[PDB]
Amino acid sequence: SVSILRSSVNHREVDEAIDNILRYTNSTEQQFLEAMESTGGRVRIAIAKLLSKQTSGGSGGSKLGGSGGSRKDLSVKGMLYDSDSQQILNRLRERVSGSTAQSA
Repeated sequence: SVSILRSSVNHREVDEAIDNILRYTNSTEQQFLEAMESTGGRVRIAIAKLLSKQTSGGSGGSKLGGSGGSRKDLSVKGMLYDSDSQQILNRLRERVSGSTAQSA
């Protein structure tokens, strides 16, 4: 005997994560698609710009500083993995452009 076939559903989990980004940023998927298009598909920069689109303002920036040290850059060796930004952008653009429908 052998195991049965089992297809994945991870585009719904990415769609749920997109929906939770709309909920977190108090926005629409159209506004999040426009924020992603404006920021080059970086979800962190897109949600940052989509939050900070209107603010209280001020007279200038705050004071910053710290002690000297090394580069803290760590070892060069490692392994590659997917960035997820492109998967979120694909599911967001299909949800906005064509409702994630089977034909358009």
